[PDB]
Amino acid sequence: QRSVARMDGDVIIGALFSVHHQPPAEKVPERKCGEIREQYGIQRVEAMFHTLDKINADPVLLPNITLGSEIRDSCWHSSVALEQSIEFIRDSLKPIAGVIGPGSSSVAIQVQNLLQLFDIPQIAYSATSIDLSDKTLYKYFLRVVPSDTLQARAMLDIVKRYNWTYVSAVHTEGNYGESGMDAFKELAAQEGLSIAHSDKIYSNAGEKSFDRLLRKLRERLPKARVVVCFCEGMTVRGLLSAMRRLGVVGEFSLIGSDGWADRDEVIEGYEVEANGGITIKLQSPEVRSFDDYFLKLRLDTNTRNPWFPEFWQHRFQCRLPGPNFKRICTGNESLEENYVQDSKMGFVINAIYAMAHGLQNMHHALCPGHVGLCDAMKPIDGSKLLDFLIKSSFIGVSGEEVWFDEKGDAPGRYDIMNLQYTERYDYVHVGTWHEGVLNIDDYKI
Amino acid sequence: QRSVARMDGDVIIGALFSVHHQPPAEKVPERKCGEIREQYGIQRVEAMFHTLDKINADPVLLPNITLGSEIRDSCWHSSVALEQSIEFIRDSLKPIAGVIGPGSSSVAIQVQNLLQLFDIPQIAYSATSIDLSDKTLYKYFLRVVPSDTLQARAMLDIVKRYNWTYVSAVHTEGNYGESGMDAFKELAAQEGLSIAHSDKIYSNAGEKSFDRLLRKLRERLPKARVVVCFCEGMTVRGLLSAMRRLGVVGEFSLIGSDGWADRDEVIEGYEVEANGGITIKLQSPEVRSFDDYFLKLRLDTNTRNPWFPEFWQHRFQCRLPNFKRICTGNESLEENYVQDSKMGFVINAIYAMAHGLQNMHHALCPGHVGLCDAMKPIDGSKLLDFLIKSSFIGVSGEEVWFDEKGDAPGRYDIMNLQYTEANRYDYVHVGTWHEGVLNIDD
Ligand SMILES: N[C@](CC1c2ccccc2Oc2ccccc21)(C(=O)O)[C@H]1C[C@@H]1C(=O)O
Ligand SMILES: N[C@](CC1c2ccccc2Oc2ccccc21)(C(=O)O)[C@H]1C[C@@H]1C(=O)O
Ligand SMILES: *[C@@H]1O[C@H](CO)[C@@H](O)[C@H](O)[C@H]1NC(C)=O
Ligand SMILES: *[C@@H]1O[C@H](CO)[C@@H](O)[C@H](O)[C@H]1NC(C)=O
Ligand SMILES: [Mg+2]
Ligand SMILES: [Mg+2]
Repeated sequence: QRSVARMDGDVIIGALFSVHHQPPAEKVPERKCGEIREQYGIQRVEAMFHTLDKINADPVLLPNITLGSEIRDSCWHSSVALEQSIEFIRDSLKPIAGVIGPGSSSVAIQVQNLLQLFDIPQIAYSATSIDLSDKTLYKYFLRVVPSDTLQARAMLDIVKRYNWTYVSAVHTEGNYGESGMDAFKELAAQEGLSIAHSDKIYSNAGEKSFDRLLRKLRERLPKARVVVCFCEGMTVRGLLSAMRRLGVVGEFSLIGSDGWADRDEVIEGYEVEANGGITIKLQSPEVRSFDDYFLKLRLDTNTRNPWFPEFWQHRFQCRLPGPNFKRICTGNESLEENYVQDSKMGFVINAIYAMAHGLQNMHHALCPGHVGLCDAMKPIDGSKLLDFLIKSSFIGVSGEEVWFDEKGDAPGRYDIMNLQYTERYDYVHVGTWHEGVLNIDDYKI
Repeated sequence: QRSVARMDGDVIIGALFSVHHQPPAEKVPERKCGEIREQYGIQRVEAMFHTLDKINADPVLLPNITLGSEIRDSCWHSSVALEQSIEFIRDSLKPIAGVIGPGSSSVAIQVQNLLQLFDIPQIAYSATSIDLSDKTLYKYFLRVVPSDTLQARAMLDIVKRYNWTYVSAVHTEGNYGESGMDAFKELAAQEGLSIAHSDKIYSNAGEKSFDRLLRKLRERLPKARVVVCFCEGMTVRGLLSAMRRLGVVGEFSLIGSDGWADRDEVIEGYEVEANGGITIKLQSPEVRSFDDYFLKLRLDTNTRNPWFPEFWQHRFQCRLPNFKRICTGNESLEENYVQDSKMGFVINAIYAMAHGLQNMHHALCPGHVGLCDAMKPIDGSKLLDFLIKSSFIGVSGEEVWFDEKGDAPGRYDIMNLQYTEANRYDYVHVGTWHEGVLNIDD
């Protein structure tokens, strides 16, 4: 009985977005979700509607075959995503040709385990886990976002650029830190790099554990000034805090993964200790054409997004008479107010274009000379569509070239930043790692 | 379509058994399974039929409610088990009231993630993962086999019985080793035991890693003679082989989890360095009544088991397309016969289901003969509650019950590797750990 955002067309593309937060602890068994989300939820629902409209109006891509949608809420939760994925396949047990999403790797894995049983290709836009490259387990999965293994690669390229042969290695416990570090250490051993102090830090580690980590790192100075951190941001923060307690500054060169990236909250109150840090993050340029569409949406005319009323009330802290807020909505409020575009918007859009390019390629091969769908695509053969998707390529929404390797994995493009004192402290852009190629301003770093 | 072993009844019990081995590597995408299995497969299918027959004949348990079955093949594989679990619920898209199995914890987790969405209770007979006690994730899961956390408890009770105050600790990387050792350490930190050297290793790690392990261990001597190993067998083997390469013997007292248990392949070739080792394993008392039924099965009579002809041909190497001889239907099941070591648990899991149903009936249909409107259909969330509160005497005389997390009591054998009063190295039975009570003989 959960809401579904729909658009009819010749071929239906499924999607799972986090329209709401996960069930609160108490709401878990009933699968009742948390509050509505804009950036991970409403913005993505809307980007999908608008992208399908653009593809449909495009005479060059799928000229005679229209795309529709069936967009479901994952609530950033494995149980709900699975419940909703069953809804995709329920009638078969218009079928969906493939699925965009869900957002997180643990949830994407749950969904893939179901989808693959029905030969439904799945294209992720933000799931970066290294496990998902395993095609013996996840045959039907592919993605337009780089695997975290390319972080390990980039960080090692940075180390090698400056001719270091020893480094220390710290990671956070859990899939993200451990598999990222495992990838780094595997490459390091192949390429002549030696590990000094190695440590795995728990999510709940106290000040004493951090104190000790700092002691172990300082023991290897000065031979191992470089500390490679495949770390969640609060692991980095715990190290900075230990530095403060000991009263030491600037002994190390910290190289951090995107758990740290350019997050102010990691270094707030500890800028002096963090200064000099090198970090990476996914490149994600804003998509202007999304803003042009989204910022113009109106409560009264947006009928196709069934969650838009719930959103409008939350967004403008108001109520629609006929539940928590005093103000009565006018419908004339401005979405520009405090507006921030989903940082992953470009990947969401490219994943949808990817689905469209796979279908076009399928049509060229299976229905040559036939206007629109032919019998060979009635219904669409998911196993064949997977093959076509993997071999598809195109220029994505920000000018980058989108394509997939044999494992369904994407190329990687990261920004390299260096925390610096300015005249405030800023994460200064010092270069990029672009599809295997590191480029850094050595002078600025 | 994959075969299904069925039996009609008023209430249908699902089951997933490893009737076949998992798909060979090249078969994985088509979900075509490996070869037929006896102990993990065919025996379990049969025990389920016969147990249901026995319950249905019983005048006291479920008087005028017949239990049926829909037994499916998991092929010891997440993907196949999930495909088959989807088949169970296809009805809702006679419904299944609950599910027995599958065998492995990682496969059981995958099945539970699907079953819980349809409020179908699931009872495991061999999935021992500590993870499965998390009722926020696995609300509809319960089991008649002890969580591996009770191995850690039993191991600590052994350590304390001998007044040891310091131990070293080794575990295999991954869920089994890490979760077992986390439990042990958590208990040790509550009860005055100190950990000297602590280490983790993969089974596939090289000799250089085991060299470093043993080197690191020997440094914490002479005060840390005892090594607690929550280890898969090949981790123990990696340590025994590092011991030979250094030429050391009898310097440690090894206390091993059921990864080691009484396995010959762990110690073969290293009997002398493994000697004196202490291990535990789940008790598995043989079920006489299963032997009496199973050993009398005939190819021509057994029509309800669709896998029986495939099993017969493989068991007696004949045809009815790989072997030359034609099966008579007369060959004896008693040759090289071994009963599934988990047979007691399989049966108890089935009885647990029946008792849950009975208790639901007593409460919801009080005084009624057979199913009343309140149990048409069976409300899975209610049945879960009734299962959790059920208790009964199991097939071997043990008391079966569940705590609030669906977890079972634990009974382990304790064994000691010894040089016998002959000239052979044997795993000798030295005691038991019975539901919190440690009993050892000198
Ligand atoms: N890329 C994410 C997150 C990525 C990650 C990958 C694998 C396992 C854990 C894990 O958690 C962290 C933690 C810190 C930094 C990056 C990750 C994904 O879940 O795939 C991202 C969609 C999730 C989101 O936006 O929250
Ligand atoms: N109890 C098992 C095995 C148990 C285990 C539990 C959790 C994770 C891994 C894991 O692997 C090991 C390794 C060594 C010793 C015991 C275990 C289960 O999978 O639950 C059961 C399937 C095994 C069977 O029936 O053969
Ligand atoms: C590292 O060594 C290389 C090769 O000798 C040299 O070209 C370069 O100057 C060094 N790199 C940096 C960043 O100093
Ligand atoms: C919204 O704006 C329109 C156009 O300016 C105006 O006529 C109308 O009164 C406004 N509605 C509300 C509820 O303020
Ligand atoms: Mg078009
Ligand atoms: Mg009866």
